[PDB]
Amino acid sequence: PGMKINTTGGQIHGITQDGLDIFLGIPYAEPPVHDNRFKHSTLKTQWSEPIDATEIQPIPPQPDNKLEDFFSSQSTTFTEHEDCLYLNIWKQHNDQTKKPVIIYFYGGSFENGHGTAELYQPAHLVQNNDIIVITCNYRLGALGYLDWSYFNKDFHSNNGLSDQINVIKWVHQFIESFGGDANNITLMGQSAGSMSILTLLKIPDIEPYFHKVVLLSGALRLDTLESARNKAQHFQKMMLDYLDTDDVTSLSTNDILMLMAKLKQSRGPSKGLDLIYAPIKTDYIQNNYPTTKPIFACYTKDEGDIYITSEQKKLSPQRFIDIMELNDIPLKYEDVQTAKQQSLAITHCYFKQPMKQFLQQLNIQDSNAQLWLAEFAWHDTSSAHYRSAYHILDMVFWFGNLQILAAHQYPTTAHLKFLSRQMQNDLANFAKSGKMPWPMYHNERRYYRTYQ
Repeated sequence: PGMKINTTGGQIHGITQDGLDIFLGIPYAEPPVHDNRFKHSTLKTQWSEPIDATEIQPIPPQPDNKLEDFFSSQSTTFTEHEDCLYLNIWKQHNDQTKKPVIIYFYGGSFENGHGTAELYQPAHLVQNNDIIVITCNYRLGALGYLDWSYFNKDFHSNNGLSDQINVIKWVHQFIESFGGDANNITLMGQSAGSMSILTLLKIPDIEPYFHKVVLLSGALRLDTLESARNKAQHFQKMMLDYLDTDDVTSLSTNDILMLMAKLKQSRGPSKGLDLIYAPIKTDYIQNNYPTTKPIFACYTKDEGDIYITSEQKKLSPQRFIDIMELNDIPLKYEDVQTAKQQSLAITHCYFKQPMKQFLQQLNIQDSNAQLWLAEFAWHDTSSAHYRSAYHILDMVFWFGNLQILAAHQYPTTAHLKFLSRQMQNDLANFAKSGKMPWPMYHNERRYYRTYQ
């Protein structure tokens, strides 16, 4: 049952099951604890004992993900410790080499998410396509994206973003030992995972380590250094007010989680649209994107509907406007009264139009750019829980985790199995060939695939 992989760093022990080699909880970087707490992570390239890759390892400390239960099909509890920099690898058990590699970055407002969530476990996808799929944890929350240098000149902002760099460098260094093609790395991301890839594209150090990107339902809204400073300022106020210290190093993990919860409570509700924690624009992030990599972008047809699920659960009109303003979306009071108005405004201003503009500018910048757009539009209005094509829902299909719908009174049907299986194939074939089976997106026709 055990499966041994030899690297230049040492051995790695996963499991062989049901035609797959599965490796869980590979530490890719030093644990960001003790003297490494609050700093950019250090890549792990050497271990003096074999790495036991048979168990899920801890996930970044985080508030309760209200949406995790919805996007899973059974009761689970994951351990959360600051020692959480782990990645997981799914691959077919055979002797083929130079396999296309997909690294997945989850979303979750840079607050929750983890590489071992049911929604991101790609077993069904690797079962039907001989690719290598990797998920990971990156630091989240204050611990990931507070500007800690506000408190200490040896501490860093953008820590979670440094963690994502180290996932790519580790794959670059070792994935060939698993049959992967280190010359053919696809980064795939959803929401904040998509925003993270948009950011890695503009970091020249890391940019040449990957070769294709898949962007689901996300655009780039980097925080500014001055905004991060003010949020660090208010974090220090929560520190003083509730705990009576200014020593961040004395803070316990639970202390930071409580302080973040106060900070969000004082900024007001946002349904995750207020990016309290986010990558910050710095000197090593450049202004413009490269165009050498094939890009597949996708949004869902009714993004907003999972942000604004009912007239009773909408945001207050003036709060909503404030949110969208911190996201450079100007809107008026009369146009955001109703649930339906806010859902649509999220769908159009927060996702559709920014992504369209990202693709159009890349075309203008480069005549040979390889871009595809898709709209995920599956839904069933007669259902209880899948009434429109909202944010995140397409990931159920991309990874073939249809069991999630069946746990929420939508049984699997022939159409669902076919549509998901096609999407899996489109995704895996994109990783292989850099092309989609429909016309490229160009600025005159704006062709897109509508999945349903």
